[PDB]
Amino acid sequence: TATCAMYGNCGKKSVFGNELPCPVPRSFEPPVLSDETSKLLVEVCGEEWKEVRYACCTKDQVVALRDNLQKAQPLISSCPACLKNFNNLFCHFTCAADQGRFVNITKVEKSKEDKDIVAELDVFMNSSWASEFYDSCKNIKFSATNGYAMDLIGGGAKNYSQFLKFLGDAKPMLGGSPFQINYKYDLANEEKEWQEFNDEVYACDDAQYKCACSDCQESCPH
Ligand SMILES: *[C@@H]1O[C@H](CO)[C@@H](O[C@@H]2O[C@H](CO)[C@@H](O[C@@H]3O[C@H](CO[C@H]4O[C@H](CO[C@H]5O[C@H](CO)[C@@H](O)[C@H](O)[C@@H]5O)[C@@H](O)[C@H](O[C@H]5O[C@H](CO)[C@@H](O)[C@H](O)[C@@H]5O)[C@@H]4O)[C@@H](O)[C@H](O[C@H]4O[C@H](CO)[C@@H](O)[C@H](O)[C@@H]4O[C@H]4O[C@H](CO)[C@@H](O)[C@H](O)[C@@H]4O[C@H]4O[C@H](CO)[C@@H](O)[C@H](O)[C@@H]4O)[C@@H]3O)[C@H](O)[C@H]2NC(C)=O)[C@H](O)[C@H]1NC(C)=O
Ligand SMILES: *[C@@H]1O[C@H](CO)[C@@H](O[C@@H]2O[C@H](CO)[C@@H](O[C@@H]3O[C@H](CO[C@H]4O[C@H](CO[C@H]5O[C@H](CO)[C@@H](O)[C@H](O)[C@@H]5O)[C@@H](O)[C@H](O[C@H]5O[C@H](CO)[C@@H](O)[C@H](O)[C@@H]5O[C@H]5O[C@H](CO)[C@@H](O)[C@H](O)[C@@H]5O)[C@@H]4O)[C@@H](O)[C@H](O)[C@@H]3O)[C@H](O)[C@H]2NC(C)=O)[C@H](O)[C@H]1NC(C)=O
Ligand SMILES: *[C@@H]1O[C@H](CO)[C@@H](O[C@@H]2O[C@H](CO)[C@@H](O[C@@H]3O[C@H](CO[C@H]4O[C@H](CO)[C@@H](O)[C@H](O)[C@@H]4O)[C@@H](O)[C@H](O)[C@@H]3O)[C@H](O)[C@H]2NC(C)=O)[C@H](O)[C@H]1NC(C)=O
Ligand SMILES: CC(C)CCC[C@@H](C)[C@H]1CC[C@H]2[C@@H]3CC=C4C[C@@H](O)CC[C@]4(C)[C@H]3CC[C@]12C
Ligand SMILES: [Zn+2]
Ligand SMILES: [Zn+2]
Ligand SMILES: [Zn+2]
Ligand SMILES: [Zn+2]
Repeated sequence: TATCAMYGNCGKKSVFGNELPCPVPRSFEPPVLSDETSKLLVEVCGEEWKEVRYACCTKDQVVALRDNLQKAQPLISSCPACLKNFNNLFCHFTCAADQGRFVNITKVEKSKEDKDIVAELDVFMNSSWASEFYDSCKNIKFSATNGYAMDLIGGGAKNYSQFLKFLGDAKPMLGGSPFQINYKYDLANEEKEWQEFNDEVYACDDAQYKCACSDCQESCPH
């Protein structure tokens, strides 16, 4: 059914860190989602996951995904198109049934439980999707303190590659990624066993997820 790059967690790498995911082979098929995990996955990732029965994530992985998304949510919550694109990226990265085809584990280490945990991985990204994703978040204004939201979730990223690099770089102490995540844009077309991440993307002037003119340039009148 589903092909995963990782499933579950195999312990922590430090006494104060958090547990890290277990690399699984390509022939591994995850079990059916529990009722508890399925209901929680819908609350965190939206109604798109109601009919999903096989996912590449456990309940603990969804809870870790929820805790980290809720820390960055208030920074981009004013722009629904960015929030929708933002959550959609990390939800497929964690739970999509085709995770094993766009996530390539490249480096592992041993945990305190003496098991292999992810240390560094590659995510094959579709340039057009990452470009439109950055275009929907680059102009969000943090209210009151008159700043840019991209200065926090992106560290002041000037293009989409610097945006995903800020999101993927290992920042465990700063509430970021517990391990190194590299976004690759040069996946060869000859590689048929791999594929690039590509989903529906929403611009900040989209009708269903329109953002204010203060946060979206294309939503402003002329
Ligand atoms: C979004 O915006 C960002 C920001 O602008 C863009 O990111 C930049 O993208 C460009 C273009 O892709 C990259 O340029 C290449 O740089 C490498 C070396 O990178 C070093 O220098 C960068 C400059 O540093 C400045 O800032 C840093 C802080 O970042 C600061 O510390 C420093 O003081 C300075 O002020 C560094 O940023 C870079 O950091 C590394 O680590 C980063 C963190 O992980 C990483 O993100 C970076 O990507 C980088 O890896 C690093 O210190 C150059 O080698 C390369 O030039 C080669 O390629 C071109 C094109 O073919 C060619 O013209 C050159 O000749 C050169 O090719 C020679 O060198 C190759 C490497 O040795 C070798 O393989 C070749 O064979 C060739 O060697 C032959 O010729 C030479 C003579 O040229 C000869 O001596 C040899 O013997 C041999 O015969 C590029 O210039 C930037 O690195 C990158 N920066 C960052 C921060 O990402 C991004 O592209 C934008 N994206 C979009 C979608 O728009
Ligand atoms: C998804 O992620 C995967 C990683 O999890 C990616 O897999 C990696 O893919 C790359 C290419 O895309 C592979 O690189 C090739 O590796 C070949 C094997 O290298 C071995 O032999 C080299 C030459 O030796 C020849 O002769 C001897 C004796 O007859 C034979 O036994 C050999 O088979 C070969 O015919 C040798 O140079 C190499 O040693 C190190 O140096 C190379 C080049 O710099 C590096 O590839 C690497 O650093 C090698 O280190 C390896 O061994 C050391 C200890 O020796 C360990 O750290 C570790 O085990 C490391 O693997 C090595 O002995 C080579 O012939 C080719 O020229 C390419 O270099 C990677 O091997 C492969 N990693 C794997 C399978 O684990 C995958 O690409 C990625 N997918 C996508 C789509 O991105
Ligand atoms: C990265 O993301 C890109 C953006 O989503 C992907 O680009 C898409 O790629 C698909 C497949 O190649 C394209 O769909 C094709 O469109 C052409 C266009 O033909 C037009 O004219 C014919 C003739 O009448 C008509 O029948 C078509 O409907 C079109 O009107 C078609 O010929 C194909 O049959 C097919 O429908 C998308 O158009 C394209 N979207 C873009 C560029 O925005 C890209 O594939 C992704 N790459 C990777 C590696 O994942
Ligand atoms: C720099 C700060 C703002 C980070 C912004 C992006 C946040 C929301 C992203 C970046 C990398 C992401 C993590 C990458 C990998 C995993 C492992 C998985 O098993 C559970 C989700 C979890 C733990 C993700 C949670 C969300 C996360 C932390
Ligand atoms: Zn149905
Ligand atoms: Zn989706
Ligand atoms: Zn591409
Ligand atoms: Zn690296």
